[PDB]
Amino acid sequence: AFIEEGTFLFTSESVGEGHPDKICDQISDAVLDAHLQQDPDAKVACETVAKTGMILLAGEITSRAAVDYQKVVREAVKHIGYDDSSKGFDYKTCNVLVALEQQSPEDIGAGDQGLMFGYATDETEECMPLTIVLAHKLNAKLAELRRNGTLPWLRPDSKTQVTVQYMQDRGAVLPIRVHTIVISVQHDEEVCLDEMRDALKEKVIKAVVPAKYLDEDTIYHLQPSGRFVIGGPQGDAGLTGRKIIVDTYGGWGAHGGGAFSGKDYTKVDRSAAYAARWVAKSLVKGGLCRRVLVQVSYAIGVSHPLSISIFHYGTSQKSERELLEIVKKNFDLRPGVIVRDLDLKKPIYQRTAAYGHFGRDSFPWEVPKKLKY
Amino acid sequence: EGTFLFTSESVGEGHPDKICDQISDAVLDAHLQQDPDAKVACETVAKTGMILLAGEITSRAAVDYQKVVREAVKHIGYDDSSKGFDYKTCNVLVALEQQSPDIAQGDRNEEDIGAGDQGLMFGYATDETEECMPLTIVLAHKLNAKLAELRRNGTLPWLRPDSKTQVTVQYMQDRGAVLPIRVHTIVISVQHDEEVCLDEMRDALKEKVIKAVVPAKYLDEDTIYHLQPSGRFVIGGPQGDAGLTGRKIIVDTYGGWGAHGGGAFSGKDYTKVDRSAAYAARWVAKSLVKGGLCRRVLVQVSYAIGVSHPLSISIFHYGTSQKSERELLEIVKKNFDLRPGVIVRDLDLKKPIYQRTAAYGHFGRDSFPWEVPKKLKY
Amino acid sequence: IEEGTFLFTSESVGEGHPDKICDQISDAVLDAHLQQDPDAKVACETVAKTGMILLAGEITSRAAVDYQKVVREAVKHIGYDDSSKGFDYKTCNVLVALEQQSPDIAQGVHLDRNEEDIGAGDQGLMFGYATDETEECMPLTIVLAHKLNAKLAELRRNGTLPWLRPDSKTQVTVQYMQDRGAVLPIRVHTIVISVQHDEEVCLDEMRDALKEKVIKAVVPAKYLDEDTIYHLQPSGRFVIGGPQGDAGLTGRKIIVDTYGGWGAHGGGAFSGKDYTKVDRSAAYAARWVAKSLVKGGLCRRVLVQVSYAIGVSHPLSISIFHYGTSQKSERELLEIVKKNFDLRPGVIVRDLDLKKPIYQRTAAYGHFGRDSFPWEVPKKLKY
Amino acid sequence: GTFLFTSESVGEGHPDKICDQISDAVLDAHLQQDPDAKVACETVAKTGMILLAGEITSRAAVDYQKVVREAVKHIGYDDSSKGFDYKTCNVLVALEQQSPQGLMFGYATDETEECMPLTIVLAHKLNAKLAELRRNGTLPWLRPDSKTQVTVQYMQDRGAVLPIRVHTIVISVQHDEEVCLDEMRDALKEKVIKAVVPAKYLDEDTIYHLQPSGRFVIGGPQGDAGLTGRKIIVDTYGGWGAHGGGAFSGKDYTKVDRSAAYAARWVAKSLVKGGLCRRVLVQVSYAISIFHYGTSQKSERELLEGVIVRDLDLKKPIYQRTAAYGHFGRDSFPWEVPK
Ligand SMILES: C[S@@+](CC[C@H](N)C(=O)[O-])C[C@H]1O[C@@H](n2cnc3c(N)ncnc32)[C@H](O)[C@@H]1O
Ligand SMILES: C[S@@+](CC[C@H](N)C(=O)[O-])C[C@H]1O[C@@H](n2cnc3c(N)ncnc32)[C@H](O)[C@@H]1O
Ligand SMILES: Cn1cnc2c(=O)n(-c3cccnc3C3CC3)c3cc(Cl)ccc3c21
Ligand SMILES: Cn1cnc2c(=O)n(-c3cccnc3C3CC3)c3cc(Cl)ccc3c21
Ligand SMILES: Cn1cnc2c(=O)n(-c3cccnc3C3CC3)c3cc(Cl)ccc3c21
Ligand SMILES: Cn1cnc2c(=O)n(-c3cccnc3C3CC3)c3cc(Cl)ccc3c21
Repeated sequence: AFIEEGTFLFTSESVGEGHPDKICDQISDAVLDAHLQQDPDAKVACETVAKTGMILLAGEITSRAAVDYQKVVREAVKHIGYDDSSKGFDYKTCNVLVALEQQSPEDIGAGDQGLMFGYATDETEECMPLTIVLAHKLNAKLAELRRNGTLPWLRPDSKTQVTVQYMQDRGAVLPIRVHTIVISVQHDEEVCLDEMRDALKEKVIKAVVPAKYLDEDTIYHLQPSGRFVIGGPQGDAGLTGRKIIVDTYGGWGAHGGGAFSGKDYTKVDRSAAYAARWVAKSLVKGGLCRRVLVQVSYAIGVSHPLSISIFHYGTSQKSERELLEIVKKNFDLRPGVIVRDLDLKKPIYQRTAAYGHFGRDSFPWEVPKKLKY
Repeated sequence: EGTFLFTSESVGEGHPDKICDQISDAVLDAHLQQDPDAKVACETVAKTGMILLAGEITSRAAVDYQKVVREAVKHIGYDDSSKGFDYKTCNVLVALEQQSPDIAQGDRNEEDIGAGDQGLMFGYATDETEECMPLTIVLAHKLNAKLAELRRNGTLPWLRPDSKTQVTVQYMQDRGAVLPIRVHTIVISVQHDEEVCLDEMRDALKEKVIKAVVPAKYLDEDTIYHLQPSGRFVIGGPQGDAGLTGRKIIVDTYGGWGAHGGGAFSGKDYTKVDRSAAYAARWVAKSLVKGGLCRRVLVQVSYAIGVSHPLSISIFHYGTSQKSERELLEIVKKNFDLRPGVIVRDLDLKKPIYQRTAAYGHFGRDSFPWEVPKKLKY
Repeated sequence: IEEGTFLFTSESVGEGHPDKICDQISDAVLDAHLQQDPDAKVACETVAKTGMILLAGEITSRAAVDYQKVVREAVKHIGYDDSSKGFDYKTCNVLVALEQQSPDIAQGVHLDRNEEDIGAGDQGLMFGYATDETEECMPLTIVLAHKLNAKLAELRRNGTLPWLRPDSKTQVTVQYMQDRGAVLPIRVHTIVISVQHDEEVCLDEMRDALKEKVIKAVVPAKYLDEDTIYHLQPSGRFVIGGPQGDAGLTGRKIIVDTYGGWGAHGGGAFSGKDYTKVDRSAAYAARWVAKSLVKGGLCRRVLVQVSYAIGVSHPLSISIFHYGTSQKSERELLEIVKKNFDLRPGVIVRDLDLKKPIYQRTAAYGHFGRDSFPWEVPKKLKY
Repeated sequence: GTFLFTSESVGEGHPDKICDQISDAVLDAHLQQDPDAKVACETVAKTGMILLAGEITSRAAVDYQKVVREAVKHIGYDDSSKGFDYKTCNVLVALEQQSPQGLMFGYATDETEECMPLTIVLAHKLNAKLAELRRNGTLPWLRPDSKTQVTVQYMQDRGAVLPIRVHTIVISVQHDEEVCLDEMRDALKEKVIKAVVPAKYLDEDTIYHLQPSGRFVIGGPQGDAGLTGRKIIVDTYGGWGAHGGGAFSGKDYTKVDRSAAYAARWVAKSLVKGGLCRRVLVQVSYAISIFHYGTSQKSERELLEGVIVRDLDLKKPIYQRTAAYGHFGRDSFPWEVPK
C-alpha cells in the first residue's frame, strides 16, 4: 500500500458569478466601490439578499457620497448576465429594496473583534492550493464560454467541485492528479444532456486542467442532477458572505468566520484577512517556508493585534517563534497602517467578489514584501 | 519552546446573526413537528424592526410564521424599544417559496436518497476537554451562557441580549496534541443600558461572570482583560447592525480549529449535506477520539448533488495515533455509512431538536444524537 | 345648445393597471380564503411595483392559503408573463406581511355575537347611486370607459392586435342634456385612449387600430360624430408600463370602481374586504337600494347614503336624494327604504350572499353595472 | 325638509395619514433642494414597517431614513407601548431614483366662514383638539391614532344648505391600558366635544358614540395597514361635492391629480366668495363644467366663462402642512385665497 500510505484526497468547490450568494457578494462590493469612488473615507458595512426577483441591501453606510443604489445594483446584475425572465432574473425588472442606515458622519481601532487567517502554499505559482485554483478556473472558463457565444446554452449560475489526489512531501503537499470533477451549470430547455456533458468534458474541462492531471481513471460528474434550468436567485436564496470558504482557500488553512464583501478597511475582518494573506505569501515567497498559516486576532477599539500565531507545517528551518519575530519586525498590522500599506481605500473591491479574493496578480496584498531578517 | 496562542469567538443569543439562526431553526422545527419529511431551506435576515424569511420550504405542514418568529424573538429577550427591538411590533416579511422541482428531480427509495447539494464538510474532535472540543470555543460559549443566565434571572438587570465573548488561550504541544495552559486574553462586550456606569459593568464582568466560568487554574495575574473595550455599547441587536442566517459558521463548530466547508447549518433539513454530513463527520471524529484511536482528529467528506455516496473521505489524526490515515479510513468505512439517507436514520435528524443547536454551538453538548460516540468495531 | 347642456368625464383602467393589479390580487386572496372558510375575516392591501407584490393586512381564518400561488395565478390571468412586458408572474417577488385581526376589533365587533346583530366592521359613510340612462342603471361615461377597456383586453387576449399589452387607461367625456332632474346623453365629446404596446409597432398603426377596431366596435354610432375629439395614444410612447414605471396600491381607484365621479363616494376601498367591513357590504347594499328604487319606478336617478359606527350594527344615518325625479319627497323614499331594506351587516350578508368567493369578478371593470352579482338584482318594493 | 349628512376624519396617527404625511415629507425634502423635482411617492405603513415606493426624478440628495423617522416622531409614535417607534421602525426605500390624466373636482359651500361643509370642519376640529390635548399633557392617556365622525342635521335654503344641529358624534381614539371607560367617555365629552362644537349645535337629544368599540389599545400601524391616498374623501370634503379618485399626497405640480384639484378648489372658492354663488362645484379633466346647485342668478353657461404653479406657488415646500386635517378650509394656503 505504498500508494495510499502517503497519499490523500482533498476537495474544494467554487461558484460562478451567477450563483446567488456571489450575486449578493458582487453587489455588496459594487456598492462599496460606488461609495469609495467619491468618499475614500466611507465607512461601509453592506449586506445583500437575493431572492426571486428581489435584491435587498441592508447595513450601515456612513459616507459623504451620494450613490444611486438602483443603478449600481442593476449594472452589477447586468454585468453578471441576468437580462431576461427566461433565465430566471432580469436586471431591468428586478426589485431593489434599500434598507441602509446612512447617516452623516494612524491608530484607528478595529471594527469588531475577529479571528483572521492567512495561508500560503507554494504548490502553485499563485501560492494557493491547486483544488481551489482549478475550481475557480473552471468557473471562469464557463463564464468566458458563455459570454463570447461559444456555448449559447450556458446560463450565469454554476457550481464546480474538484477533488485532487495529493502526496505529502516533508510537510508540504504535491498534487498528483485530479480524482474527481463535478460541474453543475444552469442551461436552457433546448439542449440535451449528451451534448451538455460532451461539451463540458471536452470544451471546458480539457481546456483548463493540464493533461498531466487528467487520466482515464478520473471521475466526471457533469450535470449530476440531470436538469438544472431553474437557477440563479429563483432557484435559491442568496446572502452576502455565505461563501466565505470559496473566497479564500476552499477548505485549506482555516477561516476566522468573518465575511469579506461589503466591508471597508476599518472592518478588520477584511483588511486583516488581506494583511494575513500578505504575511503568509511574503513568508512563502521569501523562501522562509513552503506552506504557512498566520492567525491574527484583533479586538474592537484596541488598535494593535490582540494575538498573532504562525504554523509553518514543519516546512521551515525557523521555529515559528522566529517566524513570528520576523512578522513583527517586517509587518505592522494595525488597520491604520494596513490601509497605507495595501491601499485599501481604492475602489478595487468588486474585482475580488468573484473567483476568489486571492491568487490573482492585480491586488496589492498579492505582492510579497521584501523581508529583512 | 512549544507554546502558542489561539483565539476563538462566540456571540450571545442576542447577536443579530444568532437571532437569524434561531429564527431559521425555529421555522425548521415548526415544520418538522407536523411533517417529518419537510424539505426546508430558510435563510433569515434581521435588522432594525425587520425580520425577513426567504427560502424554499416544501412540506405538508401549515405553519404560522408570525408566531414562530415572534416567540423566538421573545425567548431571545427583545421585548421593548428601549432595547432596540420588540417582538410585539417587529416586522416579519415572509418570502418563502416551494423547493425548485429541478432539485426535487435529484422520487426514490429512502436508503439511496441523493445528496441535497454538493460540497465539502468537516468534522473535528480534540480531547483537551471532556466534550472533545477546543478549550477556547468552550470558554467563549460558556461566557455567553453565563451572561444570558445572569441577565435572565435578574442578577444583573443592566445586561441586554447582545454580547460577544471571545477568548485567547495559551497552548502547549505534546506529540501532536494540545494542552491549554492559561487564558492569555479575554474580551467581553455586552449590550447594556444608559443608567449604568462603566466601572460597575467592568467590575461585575470581571467578578460575576469571568470568575464563575473560567477555572481559577487558567486565570493568572497576568491575564489581559478587555471588558467593554469600546466604552458604551448601548445601541445593539438588529438595530445598529445587521444579521443573516449562517454568517457565524465558525462560531458554530470549532472557533477556528480544524476547518470548515463553508456550509451554514441553520435552516436546513436532513437532505442538505451541509448539516447532515457535518453532523456525521463530527460523530465520526468524536467516535475515533473517544474510541481511543486518536487524541485529536479531523475528517472531511465531500458530496455531489444527486449522488448518494460521498465523493471523497479523508482523515488527519495530527500524528496522535498508532494508525496511519489509511487504516483509520478503513475503520471509518467499516463502521460508518455516510449516505444522507442512512445518516437520517442513525442520527434521528427528523426530530424537532434543531433550535437547541442554534445558540452556543452545535457541538460539545451531550443531548444530541451526534454527540454520543459509536462503538467502533475494528 | 351649449347653454342647456353640459360635459361630464369619467375614466377607467384596464386589468394591467398597477392599481387594478393590486385590487385583483387582494380580491384573489379574499376568494382563496372564502373558498375554505366562509367566515374568514380578511382585510388585505396589496402594493405592486417593478418585480414586487407585497400583501399587508389582517386575515383571521381557519383556511390554509398558498399566497405565492394565488398571487402568481392572478398576475398570469392579468397577462404579465415576460420581462419584455415589464413584469413576469414566474419571477416576480411576492412578500407576505399578513397578520391576525387585532383582538380589540374582534371583541368589539363579532366575538360572542349572533349573526343578525354583529356590529359594523368599521365606522364610515357609504354611498349608492343609480341612474336609468342605461339599461344597467349606470352613467354612460363610466359604462363606455369600462367597455373600451374590456374591448382592449379582449382584442389583446385573442391575438387580433398582438401589439397590445395589459396596461391601459381610457377616459370618455360625454355631452349630456338635463331633462327634468334626469340626464340624457347626447354624444361623446372626447375619447382618450392610452394602452401599453411594444417597440416594433408604429404610432400611426396604433392610432388607426384604436380608432377603428376598438372605438367603433364599442361606442354606438348614435354618439360618435365627425366633431368628436380623439386623443388616441396622446403621449407618443407608452412602452414602459405596468408595475414598472408606476407603483400601485389596493383601493387607489375607488371612483373608477363605482360611478366614475357620479353620485359620491365615502372614501372606502372595496377590494380585500369581507362582509363585516361596511366599506364593501354597505356600499353594495346602498347600490342595491338605489337600483331597487330606480328599477321599481319610484325614481329615475337616485342617491343613497348610509353611515355606520364600529360596534353598532344599525346604521347611524340614512339619507336619500332623488334629484327631483320622483313624486315622493325624500321622507317618503326614506320610509320605504327603512320599511323594506334592513341594512345591518349581519342581514346584508344573508341578503346578498356576501360569503361566496365571487369577489375577483368585481375587481376589474367596475363593481356595478354587471347583472351577475346579487346587488345588481332589483328587489320587489312593497309600499 | 331637513336631512342628515355624515362626514368622517382621522387624526395624525391614523396609519393612512401616517403614510400621507410621510409622502408629503419626502416631497417637501425634495422641493427644498430642487423646485423642479418630479415626485410620485407612495407610502405603506404596517407593523413596524414603513415602505416608500414610486418614482422621484430630482437633483436633490435626501436622507429618507431621517425624513421618515422625523415625520413619525412628529406624529407622536416614540415607544413600543404605543405600537410603533420611530427609533426602531423599519424604513424600506423602493424608490426608483431616475435620470432628469384624469378628472378632478372642486367645491365650495358658504355655510362656514372657511367655505367648507360643517361636518368635515367639525370632524377635523375634533381630531385637532384631540391632538392638542394629547401633546400638552392634558389627557396623558391619549395615543396618536383616532377616528371621528359627525352626523349633522341640515335644512335647505334655495339650493343652499344651513346646518341646524349635530345629530350624532362618534369618537374612537387609541388610549392606554390604564384608564377606564367611564373616564375616557366623560373626558371626550366635556373636554373635547364641548370645547369644539358650539353649544348652539349640541342639545340634549344629541347621540354620543364615544369609544363605541370599548377597547382601542392596539392601534396605529400595528392595528391596521395604511397606504398613501386611501383617505381621499377625508382630505377634500367628507362626501360633499365629488371626487375624481386621485390621491393628493406625494405628488408635485405636474400631477394634475393634486395641482388641478387645488385649482378647481380655487375656482370654486373664488366664485362663492366673489358673490356669484353660495355653493358651487367645478369639474375639470385633463389628458370643464360647473354646477352652482341653483344658487346663482346666472346659468352654468355664464359661470363657465401647467400655469397653476405661477399662480399657486406649487413649487414651495408647503405640502406636509396639508397632509393632516384636510387640504382645504385652512387660511395659509394660496388656493384658499379667492381672487
Ligand atoms: C440545491 S439548493 C442548496 C441548499 C438548499 N437546497 C437550499 O435551497 O438552500 C441551491 C443551490 O443548488 C444549486 N442548484 C439549483 N438547482 C440545481 C440543479 N437542478 N442541479 C444542480 N444544482 C442545482 C444552485 O446553484 C444553488 O446554489
Ligand atoms: C378598516 S378596520 C380593519 C382592521 C383589520 N385589518 C381588520 O380586518 O379587522 C381598520 C381601522 O379600525 C380602527 N380601529 C382599530 N382598532 C380599533 C378599535 N379597537 N376600536 C375602534 N376602531 C379601531 C383603526 O383606526 C383603523 O383605521
Ligand atoms: C494529507 N494532508 C497533508 N496536509 C494536510 C492538511 O493540511 N489538511 C488540512 C486541510 C484543511 C485544514 N486543515 C488541515 C490540517 C490537518 C489540520 C488535511 C485535511 C484532511 Cl481532512 C486530510 C488530509 C490533510 C492533509
Ligand atoms: C501550535 N499548534 C498546534 N496545533 C495547531 C493547529 O492545529 N493550528 C491550526 C488551527 C486551526 C486550523 N488549522 C490548524 C493547523 C495548522 C494547520 C494552529 C494554527 C495557528 Cl495560526 C497556530 C498554531 C496552531 C497549532
Ligand atoms: C348638468 N348636471 C346635471 N346633473 C348633474 C350632476 O349630478 N353633477 C354631479 C356630478 C357628480 C357629483 N355630483 C353632481 C351634482 C351637482 C352635485 C354635475 C357636476 C358637474 Cl361638475 C357639472 C354638471 C353636473 C350635472
Ligand atoms: C338635502 N340635500 C341638499 N343638498 C344635498 C346634496 O348636495 N347631497 C349630496 C351630497 C354629496 C354628493 N352629492 C350630493 C348631491 C345630491 C347629488 C345630498 C346627499 C344625500 Cl345622500 C342626501 C341629501 C343631500 C342634499
